[PDB]
Amino acid sequence: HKCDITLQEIIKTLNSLTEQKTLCTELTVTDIFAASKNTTEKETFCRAATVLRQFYSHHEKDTRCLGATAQQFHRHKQLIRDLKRLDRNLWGLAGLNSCPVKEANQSTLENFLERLKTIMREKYSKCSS
Repeated sequence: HKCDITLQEIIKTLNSLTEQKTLCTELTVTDIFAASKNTTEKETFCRAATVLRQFYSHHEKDTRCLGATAQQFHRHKQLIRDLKRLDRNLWGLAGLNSCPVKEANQSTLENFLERLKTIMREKYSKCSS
């Protein structure tokens, strides 16, 4: 369960997300990693899934993000698709929706995704020989 291939699905998606630059990866999300984190693994997954759902919900049709060129629009649609895929996997791992996020600090989506990737790679490392 805790070392399920979902971890690989999450890292794969994060790898695509962080290789991605778009108009809006500099817009912010609540920094769940600014905590003196006193949180189970499941609550951290819930936390990350919550802020990302807020992000894609709010920015899927945002004029700063949608793009002028074909390439920009394609990259925006890919970003939203990947955030939904990441989120779907995170909720699967969380096993809950009740996890208030209290942090004041905001980070760019870019920085938040990089930190999440580091955390996920560490979990994978701890699962593997």
